[PDB]
Amino acid sequence: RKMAFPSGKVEGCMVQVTCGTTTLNGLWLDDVVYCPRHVICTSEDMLNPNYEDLLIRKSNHNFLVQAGNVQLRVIGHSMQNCVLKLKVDTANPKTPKYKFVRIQPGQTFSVLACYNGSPSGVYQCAMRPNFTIKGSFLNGSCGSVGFNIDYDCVSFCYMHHMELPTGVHAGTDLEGNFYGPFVDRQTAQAAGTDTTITVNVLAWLYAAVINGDRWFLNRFTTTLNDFNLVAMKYNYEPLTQDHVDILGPLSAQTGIAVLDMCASLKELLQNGMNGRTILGSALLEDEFTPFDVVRQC
Amino acid sequence: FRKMAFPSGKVEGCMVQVTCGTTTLNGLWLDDVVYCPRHVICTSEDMLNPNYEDLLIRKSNHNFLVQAGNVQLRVIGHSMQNCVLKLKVDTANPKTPKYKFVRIQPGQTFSVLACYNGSPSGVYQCAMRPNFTIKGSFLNGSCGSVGFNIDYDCVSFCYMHHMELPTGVHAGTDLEGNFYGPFVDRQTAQAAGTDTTITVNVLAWLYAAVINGDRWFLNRFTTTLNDFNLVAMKYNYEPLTQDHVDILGPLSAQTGIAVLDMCASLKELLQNGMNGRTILGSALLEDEFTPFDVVRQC
Ligand SMILES: *[C@H](O)[C@H](C[C@@H]1CC=NC1=O)NC(=O)[C@H](CC(C)C)NC(=O)OCc1ccccc1F
Repeated sequence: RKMAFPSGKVEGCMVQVTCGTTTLNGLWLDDVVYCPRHVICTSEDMLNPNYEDLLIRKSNHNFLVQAGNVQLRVIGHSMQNCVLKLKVDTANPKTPKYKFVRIQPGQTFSVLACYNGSPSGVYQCAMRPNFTIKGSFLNGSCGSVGFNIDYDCVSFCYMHHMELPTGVHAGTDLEGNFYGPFVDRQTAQAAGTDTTITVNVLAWLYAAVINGDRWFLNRFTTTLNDFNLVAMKYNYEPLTQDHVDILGPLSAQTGIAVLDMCASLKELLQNGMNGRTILGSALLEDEFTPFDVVRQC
Repeated sequence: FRKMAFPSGKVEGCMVQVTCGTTTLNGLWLDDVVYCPRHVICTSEDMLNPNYEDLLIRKSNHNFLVQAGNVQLRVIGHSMQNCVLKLKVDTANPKTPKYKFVRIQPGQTFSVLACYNGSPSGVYQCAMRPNFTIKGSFLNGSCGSVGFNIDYDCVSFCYMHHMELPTGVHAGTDLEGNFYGPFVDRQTAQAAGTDTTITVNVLAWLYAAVINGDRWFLNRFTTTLNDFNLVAMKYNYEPLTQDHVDILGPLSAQTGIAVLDMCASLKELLQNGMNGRTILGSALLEDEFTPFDVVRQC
C-alpha cells in the first residue's frame, strides 16, 4: 500500500494568503509565512511577470494572511527566488522541528494538498527524473507543500506552483528554486523525457515477493552493466552501485540477490506481464523507494 | 488518479497506547473515554478462545496503563461494548475534534492512521471489500489503529483494527465494537468469503473517465437494474443496491449519463472485454475509488 507520512505537524502550519483577487496557501513557521510569489500577479502580469518590479510596488498591507478566523499582520516581506516570505507579528506555536531540504529525483515525499489554507488530502509522490511530480493538484492548491518526517523533524522539500499541459506538476524547494527547467509564468511548458526510477521498481518487486507474489522471478542472472544496457534501452535509469547497496536489506530479507531481481526485471521489460499483474498492478510501479518498502515490512 | 487520504492531524491528536501487562496496543481518546480492542486483556494462554467476560471481571481500573506519549492517563472506569474496551479516564482530551461513529458499507473507502505504541507511522486509503476485509498494511502492534473520513470539521470514525487473516487481509470492528463481516477476535484461522469487484466504484471510475473525455465505451442502450445485477454476479461483481444507485447521482448529473445507461456500458465491457483498449490509461477497471473520491480529485 502507498503510504504517506502523518500530516498533523504540517496541517498546523498552513495558512491562507491573499493579494488582490488571488488566494493560495502559505506555510507559517515561527514568525514567517512562505508562499509562491506568483500570488502577487494579476491576469496580465502572469504571462511575463517582472517579479522584482511587481514586488517593490507592493506594501505589507497588500497581503491578507488568514490562519482560520484570525488575520495575521504582515510586518515585512521579501523574495527568495520563486518564494515570497512574509514576516508576521506573531509566531506559530504549532511550529514543529523542521528543516528545508532539496530532494533528489527518485526520492519520495508526502504532499499535503491544501485549498484556501485548509488541508484537504495527503498522498505520496516521487520526484520524477525529469523533475515533475504526478500529483492531485487543482486550482488553488499552490503553496501546498511536500515533506518527509525523520523522528520528530519535518524536512520540507517541495512547494507547489503549477501544472503542465500533460497534467503533471512542477514546483520548488523551500528556497524557491524550481525542480526542473520550469518557470513561474502562465505558459504551456513541456518537461524532458521522463524515465522510470529503476531502483524503485526493484524495491517494489522485492515487496511483491515479501507479500508472497513471485511469478515474475526466474533462475537467470545478469551483470550490472548488461542490465543497465537493457534498462537504458527501455528508458529506465541505470542502476548505480549505491542503488545496489541500498537494496541489500530487501535482498537479505528475501534471499534474492540484487542482480537476480535485475534479471527478472529485464525479462519483464522485454516480454511484459502478458495479462498478469503484480501487487494488483498491470504496470511496473516506480514510486516506492527501498526505504518506503522496508519501513512497511 | 491516485489514492488520497484525509489529513490525519485530527486523528493523531486522539491516539494513545493501552497496556495490560506487556501487551500494548493503540487506543482512541475522545473526551474522557479511551476506546481500544478488548483483546488487550488477553494473555497467550487466552488467545485461542478467550472468555472475555471472565477476563474482565478479574480486571480493575488500576491494571490498565493508558499513555499519551510518556504521559500516563489515569483510568477511572472500564466497560466492554461488544469487541471494544471503553476506559473512562480522568482527563478530557483537549484535542478532541468534532466526531461521530459511523458503520460504513462495503465498497466505501476510508483513511487508516497506522499506529504503533500510540505513535502514528503512516496514513493511507483503504477500501472495505465486499467480503468485509480490507487490504491494509498492518504489522504487529497495529491493533487499535482507526479508519476514518473527515466531513468539514467532523471526523467520522468507521474502523478499528483487530486482526489479520491467513490470506493476508485484515478485519476489524466499528467504534461500537461490532465486527465487519463474520469474524471474531480469537487467535484462530478464519476465512473470508470470496472477494468480488466493487461495482459501484467501477461505475464511478467510468464516470471519471467520461469527465476527462475518455468515452469510447459508452453505448446507445440501457438495462434494468435487476438484469444488470444478474449478469454482474456471473462476473464476480457485487450487485448494485439502491444506495449505490443513489450515490452515483451526482456523477450521473455531472455527465448527463443515466446510471442504468452506464450499467449497460459496463455490462458490454464485462461480456466483450476491453479489446486491447485502455480507460484512463489502464486495461484494468479500478474498484477502489468511490463516487465521492472521484468528485474530490475532479
Ligand atoms: C496555483 O494554485 C496554480 C495550481 C495549478 C492550477 C491547476 N492545477 C495546478 O496544479 N498554479 C498556476 O495556475 C500557474 C501560475 C503561474 C503564474 C506559474 N499556472 C498553471 O498552472 O498553468 C499552466 C499552463 C498555462 C498555459 C497553458 C497550459 C498550462 F498548463
